[PDB]
Amino acid sequence: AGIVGAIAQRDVAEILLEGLRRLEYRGYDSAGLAVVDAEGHMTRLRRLGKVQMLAQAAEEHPLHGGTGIAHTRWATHGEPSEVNAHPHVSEHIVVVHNGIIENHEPLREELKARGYTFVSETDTEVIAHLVNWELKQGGTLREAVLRAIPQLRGAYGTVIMDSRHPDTLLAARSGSPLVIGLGMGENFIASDQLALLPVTRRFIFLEEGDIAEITRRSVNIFDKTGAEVKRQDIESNLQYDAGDKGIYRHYMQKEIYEQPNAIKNTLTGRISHGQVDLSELGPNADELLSKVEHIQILACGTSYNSGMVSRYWFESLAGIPCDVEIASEFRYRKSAVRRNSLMITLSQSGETADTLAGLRLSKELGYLGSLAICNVPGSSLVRESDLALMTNAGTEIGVASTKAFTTQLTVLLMLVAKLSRLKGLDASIEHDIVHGLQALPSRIEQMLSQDKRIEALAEDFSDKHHALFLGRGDQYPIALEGALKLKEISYIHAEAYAAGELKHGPLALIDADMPVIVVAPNNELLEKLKSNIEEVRARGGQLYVFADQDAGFVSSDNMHIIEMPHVEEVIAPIFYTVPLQLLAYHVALIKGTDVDQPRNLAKSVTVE
Amino acid sequence: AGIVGAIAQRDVAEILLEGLRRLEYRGYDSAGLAVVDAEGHMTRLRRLGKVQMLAQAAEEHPLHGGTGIAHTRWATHGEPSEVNAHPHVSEHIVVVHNGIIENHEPLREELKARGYTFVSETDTEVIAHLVNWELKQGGTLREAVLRAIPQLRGAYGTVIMDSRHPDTLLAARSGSPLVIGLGMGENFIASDQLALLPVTRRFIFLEEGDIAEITRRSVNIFDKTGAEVKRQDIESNLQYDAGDKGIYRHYMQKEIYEQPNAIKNTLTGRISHGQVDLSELGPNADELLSKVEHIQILACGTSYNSGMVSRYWFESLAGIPCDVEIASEFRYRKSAVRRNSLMITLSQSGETADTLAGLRLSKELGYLGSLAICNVPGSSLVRESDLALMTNAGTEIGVASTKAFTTQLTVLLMLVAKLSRLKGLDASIEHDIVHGLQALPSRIEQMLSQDKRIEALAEDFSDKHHALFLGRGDQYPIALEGALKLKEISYIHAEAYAAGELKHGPLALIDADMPVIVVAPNNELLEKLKSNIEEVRARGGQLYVFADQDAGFVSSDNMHIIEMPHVEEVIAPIFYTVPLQLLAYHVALIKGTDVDQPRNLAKSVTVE
Amino acid sequence: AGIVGAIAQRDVAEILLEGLRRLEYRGYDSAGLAVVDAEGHMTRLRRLGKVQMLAQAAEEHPLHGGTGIAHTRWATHGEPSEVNAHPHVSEHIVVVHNGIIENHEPLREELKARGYTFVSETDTEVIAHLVNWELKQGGTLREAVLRAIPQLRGAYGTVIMDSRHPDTLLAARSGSPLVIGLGMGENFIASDQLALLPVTRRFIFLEEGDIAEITRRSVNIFDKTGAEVKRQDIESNLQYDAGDKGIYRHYMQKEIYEQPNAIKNTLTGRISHGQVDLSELGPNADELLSKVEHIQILACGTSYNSGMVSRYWFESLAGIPCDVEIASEFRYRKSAVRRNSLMITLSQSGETADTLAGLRLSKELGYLGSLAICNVPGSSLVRESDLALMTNAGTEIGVASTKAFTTQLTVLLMLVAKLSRLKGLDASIEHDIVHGLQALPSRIEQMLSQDKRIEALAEDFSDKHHALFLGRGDQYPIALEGALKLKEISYIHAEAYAAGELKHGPLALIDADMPVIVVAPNNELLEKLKSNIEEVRARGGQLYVFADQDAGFVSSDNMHIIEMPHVEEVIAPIFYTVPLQLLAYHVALIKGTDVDQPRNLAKSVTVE
Ligand SMILES: O=C[C@H](O)[C@@H](O)[C@H](O)[C@H](O)COP(=O)(O)O
Ligand SMILES: O=C[C@H](O)[C@@H](O)[C@H](O)[C@H](O)COP(=O)(O)O
Ligand SMILES: O=C[C@H](O)[C@@H](O)[C@H](O)[C@H](O)COP(=O)(O)O
Ligand SMILES: O=P(O)(O)OC[C@H]1O[C@H](O)[C@H](O)[C@@H](O)[C@@H]1O
Ligand SMILES: O=P(O)(O)OC[C@H]1O[C@H](O)[C@H](O)[C@@H](O)[C@@H]1O
Ligand SMILES: O=P(O)(O)OC[C@H]1O[C@H](O)[C@H](O)[C@@H](O)[C@@H]1O
Ligand SMILES: N[C@@H](CCC(=O)O)C(=O)O
Ligand SMILES: N[C@@H](CCC(=O)O)C(=O)O
Ligand SMILES: N[C@@H](CCC(=O)O)C(=O)O
Repeated sequence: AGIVGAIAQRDVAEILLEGLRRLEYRGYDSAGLAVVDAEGHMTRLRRLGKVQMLAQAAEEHPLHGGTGIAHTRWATHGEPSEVNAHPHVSEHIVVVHNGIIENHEPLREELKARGYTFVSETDTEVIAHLVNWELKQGGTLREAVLRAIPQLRGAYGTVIMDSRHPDTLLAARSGSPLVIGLGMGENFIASDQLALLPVTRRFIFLEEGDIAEITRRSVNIFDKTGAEVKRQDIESNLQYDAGDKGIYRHYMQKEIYEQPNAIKNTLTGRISHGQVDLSELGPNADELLSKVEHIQILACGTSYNSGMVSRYWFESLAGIPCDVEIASEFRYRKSAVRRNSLMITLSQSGETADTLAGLRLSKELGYLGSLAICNVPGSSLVRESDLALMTNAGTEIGVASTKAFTTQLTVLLMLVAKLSRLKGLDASIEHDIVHGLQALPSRIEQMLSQDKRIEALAEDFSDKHHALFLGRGDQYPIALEGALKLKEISYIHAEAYAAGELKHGPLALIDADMPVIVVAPNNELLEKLKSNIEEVRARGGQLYVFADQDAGFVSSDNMHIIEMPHVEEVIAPIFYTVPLQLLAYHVALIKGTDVDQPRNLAKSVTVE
Repeated sequence: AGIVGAIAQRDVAEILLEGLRRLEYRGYDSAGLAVVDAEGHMTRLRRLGKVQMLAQAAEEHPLHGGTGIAHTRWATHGEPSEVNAHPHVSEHIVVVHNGIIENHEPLREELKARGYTFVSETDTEVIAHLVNWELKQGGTLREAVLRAIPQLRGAYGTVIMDSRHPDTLLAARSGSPLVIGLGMGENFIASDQLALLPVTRRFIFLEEGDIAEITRRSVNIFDKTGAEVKRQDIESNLQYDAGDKGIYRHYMQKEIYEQPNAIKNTLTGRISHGQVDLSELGPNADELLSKVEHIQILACGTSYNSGMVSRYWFESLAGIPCDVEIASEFRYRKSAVRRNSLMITLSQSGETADTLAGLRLSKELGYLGSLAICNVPGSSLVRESDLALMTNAGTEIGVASTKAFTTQLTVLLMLVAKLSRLKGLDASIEHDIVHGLQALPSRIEQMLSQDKRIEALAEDFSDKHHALFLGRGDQYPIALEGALKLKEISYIHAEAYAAGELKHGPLALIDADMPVIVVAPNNELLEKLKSNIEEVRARGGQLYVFADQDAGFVSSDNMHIIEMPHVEEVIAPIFYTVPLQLLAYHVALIKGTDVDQPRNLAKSVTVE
Repeated sequence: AGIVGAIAQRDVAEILLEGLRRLEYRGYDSAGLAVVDAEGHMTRLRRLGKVQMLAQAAEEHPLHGGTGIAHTRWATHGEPSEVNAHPHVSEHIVVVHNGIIENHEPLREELKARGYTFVSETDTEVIAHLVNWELKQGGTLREAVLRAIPQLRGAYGTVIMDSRHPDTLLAARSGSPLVIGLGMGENFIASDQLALLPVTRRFIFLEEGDIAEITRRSVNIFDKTGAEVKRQDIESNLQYDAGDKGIYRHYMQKEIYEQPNAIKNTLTGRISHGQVDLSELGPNADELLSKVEHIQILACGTSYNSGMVSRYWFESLAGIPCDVEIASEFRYRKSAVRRNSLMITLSQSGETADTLAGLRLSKELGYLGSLAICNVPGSSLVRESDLALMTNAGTEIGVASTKAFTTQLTVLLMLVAKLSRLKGLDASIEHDIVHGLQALPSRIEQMLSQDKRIEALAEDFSDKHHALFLGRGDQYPIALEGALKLKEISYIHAEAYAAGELKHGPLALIDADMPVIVVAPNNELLEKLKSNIEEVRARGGQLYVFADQDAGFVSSDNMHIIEMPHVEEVIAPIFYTVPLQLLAYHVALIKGTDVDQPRNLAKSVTVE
């Protein structure tokens, strides 16, 4: 379940154990480690149970040495026991293993008929004995492993050492992940980079098939053949940019105006022959998804707002039950899991602590599985989910989310077709969805071209300290987002409310210092809201209405129609986000606030 | 439940009984009284059941004496029984008591060790034995009482007499009301002046912490230190001919303060044999309920807030899926009904147009059936639902709802047991809920007893135009309701947020004109939030924390701990509603806003 | 200039050298390191020139040992030479130091008299002997250090080890940054976190006045009184590889903190043998400059402010007439040129239209010639002038100028020696100037170390809409620039005035909404201003005073002294600029305004 390896000048056992602690979120039923001093004395220590047991034993009888491998196990072959736990040995050959060697018994009898005593049930032990064999005939660890790897079928990863030669480790990625961590005169490796953070941030991710020879001072990478490939050491990931601001003053402004392009990119590879094509999920996929009867979405901030929009879509268009929840609230409560529930997480950054906690928790609760909708490749939410859909918006530098939100919405709309319930309705539905998606980039462009009007409109808000945003249905979460945006970058106390709840409280607040915005109401809703604002005429209440030019609404003295171009219904919520983004942007511009880095806010909330 | 005491020249039994009769609106399961003659002969009579039984018993066997005390009991510790009814005795010490001694176990032990025999199951008996013990070492009843008080935890509201010295009563106002009634050559005391109207109209209201020593011809009041305190004696005009708000300035005030009795009425006939009893729903329905797999709740405003708490309850305590939605949102969208779904509506008035439309719409979407939780008999939601549970709160006249909310909560919590889907126990869950509910009224009185404190706190808010209310889990909808209340009757732009989401937007708004309130956080949460408010120290950000005194939280200069009495966790959400109602009320008083009829709001919104 | 320290199981020499490598971007002229093995054998290497030389020298040595310290030097006291490099020793005491011990002569004489031999010209060496002396009396290294710190006056970030006991390091911060890196069973320290990145991301920043005792496994921090103080370790969730802001939140912030190094770059190659070396100007430079009888300076904005400082310098220290004028005023009027007049333009960008026009016009007016002080090579102003001096501050991205201003001041101060006319009567003028210039970089760092206090002070201006900045003589243009900065990035209406003119008008304006700031006044001036603010106590007039702590100024209730460390008089105006820059920056942070791109301002005004 977890692998860790170190080759250093200092004692590495403490580091190995700490690595395993940090791998506890996965696995596991047993654990163990094996280290080696300079004289070649290998000390091995294994327990059935928690890592804490192993650390306990390790404490009162310390392991000394600068070379070592450690492992946490989730048994697949052989009952959980100290006997079957890793590392496994073949005399001087020591091995840790993740995944499965599929052809175990063939090779095990092959080697058994060669003098090898299999003391365990695991498929792993075969690895050890085989490496032993191949080393029997000259060469050293590398050549040998290079021969042995092809003789193992299966998705797996393994780290291998010879205690007669502590200066080298060998690794093999063949269906299960491994990453190397670069230290100073020492080097590490693990099944996930989470394990190496205490000790390094320089990583070399192995490619599928790669084989690595690691020393204190060197790291050589090859493939199945043995031909020295080179791999680069990433760290991040979220670089900026300059520069890439182009004709725009601010990262956030740029990110607003690139939304058509970002959406095009989100659509790329996912539309064909007038249908939604999510085949990128896998050959299976279309079959895990078929079993889903309920959707649970978890997110924070703006991502929560996108989830909130998607609920309306899933329930009305696809006919699937869908719940959306603040991740903080999910992780801290005992919940009731619905039958056949898909867990979806929404996250720009993929690192938000609350949302990650929610996903991990979901794993113990009996969810069908998880899908991450995310904007940053190789992030934690992505690595830890069963399925992932990247938004492809490009890096987003402004602290307030803009393109990340509209691309999230795009992907969520794409899921609707691929998850319908509710068949027969039906092709009319996926049809309308795809037509809308095809229209979307241009509709956004239309909307961006209203910027001068929105920029003029912002003068009505730049001296305000309160605002109320109203919305109904698939537009309520758009009002939420518009309010959040005004909070974020202009510091105005803007609050969103469901349109039908105005009379139940907020109406008592409305006056000249608290403008009311409604997002895309139909005529019936508007009549109701006009009547409401008439109730507070004597205090100078103003209604602002972003609405379809086709609707024919007529401005009055206390109600200002801000007409917009027509849109396909199915994408209207995405469309109507843009003006609210532009409004917040232009208010901030007038006030002179720090748009890209608003006070007290962070791009990503990753620590607790 | 009800206390009456008397000290006169004439016989007082008839007066004490008439007092009890006049206190009957406070739910009770039993009653008793004790009187002493000039010679020191003490007579006590106690009966299970109605005051009528007690009076009748007293008639065959007339009680002589000018000194006496009297009590109706609402059982919290020890079943209703003659054995457990008050007054309780420790030889010459005779005591009546309202409320809950938090440390009765340890005290009962220490007193048993000193040789006292406990004949009842009540916490109350420890008071009598403890006073008897402190009196052992000589002194005045007063000094003994003063010694006893510090060793007591919780609400020890009490009236005490020593049958050897019938010339004095001792009273301690702790946890519920006590009013002194001044006669001519006689004095009286009761938990409400209604009890005393037959004999006087001059009253002195006792405050939390006051201790009174009373004789026929004098009244001396002091705190636990001994220091005299002055309290003014007001004369009562009126009788109760006013459209009675009685002693209260506003209907909303009355309705906040009658919450204990309202709740008692909500429980009538619904607890039997230590279990929840909803047999009123009929045998036919207890069957339907076994079939429910999912709960759906529709409501508007404050009713929506109570539904929102219940979500957390049903999911964690009953392990059933529960969803809660604004009625207008549900009616105007096409939804996906869950398998075997119960439709629940919450509504004070039963006529709210959105909620009613929601019920009607649901009639054709395939729910198992509908249940209405309501406060108005005969109303639309009650007639059109399959089942109905009335809150029995009495009429609510204030436009903002208070007792309707807490009675709604009381019903919802009772529904938990009868809709349980967990296994094992489940049994202890229903026991905890039942004990919680039996304690709830006393708990509310303890909160009401904090009103002066809350009234001082209101000064920090009276001139604000913004506020942010935070809560996590089952306290988050309590923050919703707190904020709504401040909006409603004080016109302050108060907004509620999930505690976990503060860093995701609202933190950017916080400064001196926008105080932050947290409802009932644990230490981990308080730490996160404390760090947050540190982030906006430079802008004069203030954090106000309502929390359990037992938590041992400590104030700093920008974080203010408003400690509260300890309460059972299952009813903490109800309990913590009260200080938020009191806050809004007192802010409104300072500003002089129209509490009972806030601008632009209506009792119910019955028109489309 | 740079400090690194390590205490580990493994050898730390390579780690030390790599740290220094990562500190190299900071101006240095030499480097050294010293490491101690477990047997207490101490190996020390020092070399003149780049870190590369040090690393080579290390190539020959088996530098074993787990404890050590290392340093890059920027000489202030004693020529750059291997003899003068750090670490400096006193037998078993080994010491690295950033900053300036200015009571170094008293201490060196006292220690010489006590039997110590000073083998170097540095101020640093007295620390090594002093600690040595203090350990001679006994106690632990920590106690000796506590006794020694108080005897030091000035700036010191120092790390200190005893080769006889290599398991402990001591560090003290006062006027120069230190930060601790926490590892796995090893610990580290550095003057700059960038040096610790290869081995850890967990830091504890030492604050002003702190003293730390570091072992492999412990960190204990405390103040000069031995009183343990606590600091929070925090994971560094920073992306160091993200873009050009490096570790900073804002370009302007980075440009403020970069000021010491920018200044070192301005000084590079312009001090030779204790004298200003402007030979870069050409062989026949002194030829033109000798003829100059009068200086005319033209500039806009902040550049005009530096010019304005220089006027005082030129006239008082070089005794040449100097005139400074807003460029647009000069270009549009018919002026009367002085005889043998040198035309100097100051400009960060070299492209400002008014300034450029000024120069061009001067071409036809009979000036001896033109000198351009500029920060961008190849700019119009540089190309079109006879002589040019570049400030070498590196690119400046912030719209408001910071390092451009202080580097300009540095160049202008160097011109003073090369343009002298006091005969004299001189010699010591140039010596003083060169001394101040040598100290400048660490003096600026000393100011930066006061940032926490300036941050705190900012709360006092965060909500103000007016301010008045006062200065006299060479501090008056500093007030000009402080006031400009506050206008620029916080949008507060701040205005500077000559101190002596306060009573001639602005005094009428003063009240609580308009704080008064004085920069670096002497006692006589201070008393005048104190009386002035008295006149307006009744309207809430506050006087904030930035002054030398050596002056012994005492705060009243409406006069607030903000003490600053002593500095060389001749560079006092550059010194006092920093706190006004930091003030404006922190006010903008609190208000959340666009620091890097303030509303309506441009980096340079190039169009007519
Ligand atoms: O008013 C506070 C309550 O005590 C509340 O905190 C609840 O009892 C626990 O938080 C349990 O939550 P879960 O059982 O859902 O985890
Ligand atoms: O943004 C506006 C949309 O057009 C929105 O109004 C939605 O498409 C309809 O409300 C349909 O939803 P239902 O099918 O659930 O009624
Ligand atoms: O009040 C305005 C004056 O007319 C003033 O503008 C001045 O007389 C001219 O501008 C000429 O000045 P110069 O001769 O210096 O260009
Ligand atoms: O979407 P995530 O990366 O999970 O972050 C959720 C939220 O985090 C922070 O608050 C950002 O400032 C927001 O803009 C974002 O919406
Ligand atoms: O509870 P209901 O009768 O369904 O009414 C819902 C809401 O309507 C109005 O706004 C009242 O002022 C509220 O106090 C109430 O909560
Ligand atoms: O120094 P210069 O390039 O000639 O520019 C003069 C002024 O121009 C602009 O106003 C910049 O914002 C200033 O910071 C600068 O001082
Ligand atoms: N199949 C191997 C490895 C399991 C794992 O990857 O944890 C075993 O059971 O030992
Ligand atoms: N707790 C006490 C008092 C009850 C009451 O306040 O009525 C009892 O159970 O007897
Ligand atoms: N003043 C000391 C230290 C200089 C520095 O901070 O680099 C010296 O001249 O060596």
